[PDB]
Amino acid sequence: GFFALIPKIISSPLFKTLLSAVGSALSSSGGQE
Repeated sequence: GFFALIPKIISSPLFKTLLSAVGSALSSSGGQE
């Protein structure tokens, strides 16, 4: 952390990974295609 949004400011250098993770957990997993 840092002050308040530091964990969100890295949305690009951090969330897109959780998103790539979800894109694989929702597009790959969940759907199972």
